[PDB]
Amino acid sequence: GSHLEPTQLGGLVTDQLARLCDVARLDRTDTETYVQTLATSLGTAAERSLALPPTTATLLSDDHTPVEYSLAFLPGATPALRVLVEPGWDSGDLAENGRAGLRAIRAMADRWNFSTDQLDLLEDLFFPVAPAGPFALWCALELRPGGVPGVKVYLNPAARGRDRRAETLREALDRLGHRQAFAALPPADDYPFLALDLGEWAAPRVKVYCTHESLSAQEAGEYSRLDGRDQTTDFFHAVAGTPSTRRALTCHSFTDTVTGRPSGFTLHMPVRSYVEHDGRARDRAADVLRRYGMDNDALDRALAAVTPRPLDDGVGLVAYVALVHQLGRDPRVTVYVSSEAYAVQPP
Repeated sequence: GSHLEPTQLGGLVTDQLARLCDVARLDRTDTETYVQTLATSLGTAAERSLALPPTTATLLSDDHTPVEYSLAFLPGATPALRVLVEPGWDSGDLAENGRAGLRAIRAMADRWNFSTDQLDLLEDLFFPVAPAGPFALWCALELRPGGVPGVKVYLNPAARGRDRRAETLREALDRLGHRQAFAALPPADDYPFLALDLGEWAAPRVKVYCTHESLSAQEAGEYSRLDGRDQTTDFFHAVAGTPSTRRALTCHSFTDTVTGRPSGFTLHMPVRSYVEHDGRARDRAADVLRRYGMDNDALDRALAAVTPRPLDDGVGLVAYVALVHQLGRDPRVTVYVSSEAYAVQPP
């Protein structure tokens, strides 16, 4: 429950999260619970001096901060806050990184009374004796009102070597009962992440991410079919600033094991790689939030909550902008915000 100095990594990210919780309009009790949860999940990384180099050159963020924030915008509602964390970041190698990440997940499982049996079922696939990169375990915490967060664990299909990416992904989906989910995935250049929901479900819910090195708006609309192809194509042109093709990720969520069809689609566009500085990245994110009837004012307050620097002084604060489509749900736009605990990428 102790605060940390702003010269320490834990002190910087807990200050950012506490201010982001006010933008999300969480009360003081939930804010206090979640800032301590993020500090605890970092382990010894919380006390590390920011003058030192980052312990792990993690791909979680460009400056290798083991924390990334995101805000999900529903029309007419204040955004929902989430935080992505790498619990094993302050470790020597990937094997130690993975063990520490699994320990933090089990602490969350014991605290909020949910099972890790589905995670234990995939342990040989994603945590071998000598794992390959680029990561071992990330945890996404959905900071819901009430103090009980939604937990997602991110796993690396390349953990047993890049040649076994599809083999590992196909085997994990088979063990989780999603024997036909892989057939619904679009053509991809990589399977970078497998997200697994932890909590209160009698059946496993999974999200499969696909990397597209040269994705077009035409292909993005084609992959979006679950209903709104035009919204996906317009979102592509607005965020990409259209070069014809852009690097982007698609996410495919499966919540049942019956049909083999996905229930969710997400177009995940790295706007930071397209614009010159964060002034333009924020502008494109603001135009999307505004035209979709969302709370673009909260975006600016969230950006100021993370850092006081001028947006034109760098690029990468607005890391990603995502369009989330879910059956029986209104569309949602998610803006991913970098911590920039170590560096601001130059324009």
